[PDB]
Amino acid sequence: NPEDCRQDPEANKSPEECKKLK
Repeated sequence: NPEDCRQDPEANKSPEECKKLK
């Protein structure tokens, strides 16, 4: 979820989470 990745600074900070979160 791109919008969810860019939603949470904590998540976006870690590529693995933006990989995890589609």
